[PDB]
Amino acid sequence: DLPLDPLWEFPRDRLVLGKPLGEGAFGQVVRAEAFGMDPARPDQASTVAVKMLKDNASDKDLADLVSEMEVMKLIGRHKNIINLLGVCTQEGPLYVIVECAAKGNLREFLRARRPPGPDLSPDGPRSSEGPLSFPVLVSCAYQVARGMQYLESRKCIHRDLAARNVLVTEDNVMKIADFGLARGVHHIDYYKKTSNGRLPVKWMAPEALFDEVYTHQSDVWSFGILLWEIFTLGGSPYPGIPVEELFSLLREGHRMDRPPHCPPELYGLMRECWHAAPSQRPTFKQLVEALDKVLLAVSE
Ligand SMILES: *CCC(=O)Nc1cccc(F)c1C(=O)Nc1n[nH]c2ccc(O[C@H](C)c3c(Cl)cncc3Cl)cc12
Repeated sequence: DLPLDPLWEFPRDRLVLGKPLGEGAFGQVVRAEAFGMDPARPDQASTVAVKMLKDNASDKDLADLVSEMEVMKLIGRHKNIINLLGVCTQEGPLYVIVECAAKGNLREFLRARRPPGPDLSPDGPRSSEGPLSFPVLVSCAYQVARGMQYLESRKCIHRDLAARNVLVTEDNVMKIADFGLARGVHHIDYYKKTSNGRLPVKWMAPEALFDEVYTHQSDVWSFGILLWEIFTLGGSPYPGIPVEELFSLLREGHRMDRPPHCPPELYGLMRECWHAAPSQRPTFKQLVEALDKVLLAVSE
């Protein structure tokens, strides 16, 4: 069926499929054990994420997955993205094998690590000290920016950059996921709410939402939303605003308020990312540098 690319091809019998992790518009993701992903260590076990089609995919579903595979091949390797490890295309179902992030997505990461509430009785010397500190939050933002900077350099547009689409490793390294996806930009159900209550329309740049125009600067807009997510510790954007109201508010030029416990430096960058004119928004290179200054100034 598909042609053999020996550079990326990996023997499917060296995979042991484990627990299903979730799914997207096309295909599902399954945790798996891989043996000898590194050819120098043929019997070495590693944990990977395997992308595959659902139980009757159309050929469009297959074409979407193949298209994702080819994007993954060309983009290359970077510390702050989910990297391609190998593929299974011969004699069996199509597998796209990618890096597995131990701690799940950034949204759930932050929400599970919100500071202890006012109802918890003080127990020990760190009763007020939550898992999340400001410099770590800044580092999360900086890493995502560096990852997006890399993707931009490889002429890759994400088109749904959000905390949900950023994954966290065992060492709290941010890795941008699903950057090479066909996302059906000409038939988006703008009112669609996910099973976890997400309204993806709230991450779209105005030119993307209103004009169906995607550039790297539209990703920058989304990054601004992601910044807001980070410093609300996994909050949902435009709180209490349904999609219909979002439409009119965006047309009136409405912007989100400065969230609590968020320094002006970071709300400043959010607002810059939300400039009406895409050219007036910072580039990811500028975002990386701007965030780095803050990160260094607080990393004594
Ligand atoms: C193998 C490590 C692992 O199981 N990690 C993990 C545990 C629990 C929940 C998770 F979401 C993960 C995780 O992030 N798995 C994972 N590793 N690489 C991936 C690449 C894509 C992907 O997609 C699924 C659908 C997904 C996304 Cl994009 C975002 N949030 C959750 C999920 Cl399940 C998941 C992984």
